[PDB]
Amino acid sequence: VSNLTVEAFEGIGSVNPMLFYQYKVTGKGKYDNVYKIIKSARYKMHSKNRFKPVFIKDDKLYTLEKLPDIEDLDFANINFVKSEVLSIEDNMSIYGEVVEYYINLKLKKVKVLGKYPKYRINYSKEILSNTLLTRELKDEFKKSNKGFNLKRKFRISPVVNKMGKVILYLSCSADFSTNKNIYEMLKEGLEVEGLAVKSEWSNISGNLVIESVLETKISEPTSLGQSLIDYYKNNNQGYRVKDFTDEDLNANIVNVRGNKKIYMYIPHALKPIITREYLAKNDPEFSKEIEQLIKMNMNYRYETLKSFVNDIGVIEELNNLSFKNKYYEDVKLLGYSSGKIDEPVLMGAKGIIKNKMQIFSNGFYKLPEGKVRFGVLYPKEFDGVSRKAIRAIYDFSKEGKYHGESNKYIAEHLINVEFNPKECIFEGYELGDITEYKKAALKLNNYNNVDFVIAIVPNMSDEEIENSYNPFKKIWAELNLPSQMISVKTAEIFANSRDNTALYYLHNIVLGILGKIGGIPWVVKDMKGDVDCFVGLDVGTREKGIHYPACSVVFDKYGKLINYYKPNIPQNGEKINTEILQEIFDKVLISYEEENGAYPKNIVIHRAGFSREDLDWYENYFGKKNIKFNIIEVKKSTPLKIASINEGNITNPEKGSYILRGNKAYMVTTDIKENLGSPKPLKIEKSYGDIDMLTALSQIYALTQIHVGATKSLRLPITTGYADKICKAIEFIPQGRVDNRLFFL
DNA sequence: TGAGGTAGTAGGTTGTA
DNA sequence: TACAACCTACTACCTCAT
Ligand SMILES: [Mn+2]
Repeated sequence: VSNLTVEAFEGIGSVNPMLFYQYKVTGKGKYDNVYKIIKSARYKMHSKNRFKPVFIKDDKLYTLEKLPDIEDLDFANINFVKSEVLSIEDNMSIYGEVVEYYINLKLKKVKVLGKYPKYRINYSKEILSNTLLTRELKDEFKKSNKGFNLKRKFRISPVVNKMGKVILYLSCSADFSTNKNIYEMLKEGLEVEGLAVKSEWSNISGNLVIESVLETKISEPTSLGQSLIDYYKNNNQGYRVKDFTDEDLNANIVNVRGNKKIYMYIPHALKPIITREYLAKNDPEFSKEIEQLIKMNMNYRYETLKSFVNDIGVIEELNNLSFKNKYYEDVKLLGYSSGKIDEPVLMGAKGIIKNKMQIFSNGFYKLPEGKVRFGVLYPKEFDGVSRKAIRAIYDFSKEGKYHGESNKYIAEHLINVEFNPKECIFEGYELGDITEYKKAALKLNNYNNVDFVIAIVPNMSDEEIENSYNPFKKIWAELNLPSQMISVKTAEIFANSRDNTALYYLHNIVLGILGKIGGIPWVVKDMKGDVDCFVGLDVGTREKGIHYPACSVVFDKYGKLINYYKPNIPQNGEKINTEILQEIFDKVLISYEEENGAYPKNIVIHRAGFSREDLDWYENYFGKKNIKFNIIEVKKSTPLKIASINEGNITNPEKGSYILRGNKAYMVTTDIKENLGSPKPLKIEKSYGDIDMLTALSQIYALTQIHVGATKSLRLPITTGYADKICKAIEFIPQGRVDNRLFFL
């Protein structure tokens, strides 16, 4: 079979315990403690003397070689204390920082094509290689004709163990930069407005974006208080203001919004964050070229890391520190335990389905009792194309026929819909202001003959006249009428095309079409392990000071959605209170008693982004009600990636394979073939439980495979994934009361 | 938004070592 | 205390075959 590994290179040799220098910082300046400026004074001292290292442990600063004791620094003066050999087995993070520093210092001295150093390094974990590595193993600069440049931000993070071995964890991440500035684009007259720009001089954190431009030169005193070049002289930045010439004295001021105030900077400073928005809108053939190189299978970034640690080579400063260029054989050598989870059995109306497409051909497992009466919004210029699209979706859902022709791959009466084209409601709406969208949605929903909305919206692209998607979704979720929507690209795909590449669109339309009205398309025949329900939670933190409240959901040992419940009382901060948990678990016991007449004997509580506190509430609250319970936290977005070795030639891993260490389980849930990227796996953590992670991850993978609004599987499990969707869609959900119909799908 | 995945890029907290 | 993981938002392609 195909085993799995992880982006790790074992350092050949051993890190020996070396002679360091204990430094202490004296509280000279206005700062009371030396803790909050130990990073600041750290990189100041590092900037002092030929870029020599300095490391941070809570009170003792370590340097490897004897720096001369300087006290000329204005806020802080430091003091040498003693010099001794520090033990590696007590100092893990310190010698890890030593190894990352020395591989930085060895990669600085490497040049490619003679003049050009390969890696621009600021002595951190981010090693930006100026020179790419391509598909055909050519380490070549790839620049655009328009000034764009791809680079690949290596992320080292080596850790050392108690014996002395250092393991270099890596992460390829192709980043985006340009040699141009916004002044150079002003020289060819490119429009600077609408540009997410990044100050490489001021390292403030904020979405800096261009405000405007008037005609004042930079050699004139402005609203900052003076001529800004004098403040560049004032900010200990003479080496960057000494350079620019008399034509650059004719630079025109371009101001920038750093999300709290205006900033008046020179345009020779500011460089645009050239996102894929920018690469597409300004040179799209460059984007079509580079998606072979930023969407990247395991073979390609393994080739890159092979080149990377081939370029590191060996370091004699750490006693023959060399790195292997091959991955591991298995993660058992690293500490985890691999394995593959078998696929879940899925059933529909007449029992088992072979694959996730057969449910249209045989029938759905859980239909809601009643009839689903459609109603369609569409653009007024796009009448007949929408007519053919709605005729296609209704013929598919009711009559089992596709563009009139009946076909054996689709069962009849798949959803009990009631849609008569001579009798039902069509409302053409013109693409205009958003209040026209509001009056169109209420002019549909005033008539109580509709149970489901199919709006035809414009595409997610197409900046001119914009989406009617989000105000429609807000109104149809607030009016308690679920809606599945169509971008008009898909409408002419239904009308004009004559092949199955509108039928696949139609498959995901029908799965969403039954998910929105509370039906469940398929379930498991059995969820592994003794279990009666699932509980998924999440909290959201989009910006600073914003804590989205909790959202709960319940499933069963079939995994059908019984209920998703929003708690009523608002929380306090990131970590939630106890009354929210009280009402959530009282209501989840009420809902499971409502749907099965008994209490749960097992409960697997899935969880997104909580800490291990509040667990005593779970302990006493389920000791009073004496159900054995399980709490498993699902970690959504990890920088950790996953590989798969086929006889030394390594590629993407198949879906359903996990790697596990105790309570730490990484698992890839999705299948991605090559030239499309590499699958970004999950991370699974158990805070309290009596179950092994085998049946836990089997539940995890089965609830990846029961996404109820698409033919292909979701990456997240649908407990924490659907709770995460509701925590995204916090204003779509009705507040405080129970519901079955999935709005977000 | 068909629909999910990848990827980027910006931006914040705070948990476990 | 730090700080590496964790979150979050938005686009761009790309393929879906029973
Ligand atoms: Mn949808």
